Amino acid sequence: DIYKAAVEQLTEEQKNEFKAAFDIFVLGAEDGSISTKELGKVMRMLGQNPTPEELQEMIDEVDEDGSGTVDFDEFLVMMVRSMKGKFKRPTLRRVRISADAMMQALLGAR
Ligand SMILES: [Ca+2]
Repeated sequence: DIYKAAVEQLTEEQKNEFKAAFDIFVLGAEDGSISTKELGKVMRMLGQNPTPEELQEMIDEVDEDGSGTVDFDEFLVMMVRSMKGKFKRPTLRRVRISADAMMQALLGAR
């Protein structure tokens, strides 16, 4: 359930971006979920030559409810699992601390 907590942290733009990708995977599917047939076609389009066992094990790992297919909610958990600003937030903090330290040196001067 720990991966489901980070799903709610995703922005509206990230969820819409992932939905667009998911839609390409399920374009050939009648039930709106990714089966080995859809996965195999996508894998072959990307230049891969997967075996049937490879396709089944890929689906099985991200398939939480044993349906043999991947739905959008399971797809989102899979995306969050692979995403496990190092520069931006701490740098903006250090720059603010520096500007504050300069203002403190000024106002605090005798
Ligand atoms: Ca499933």
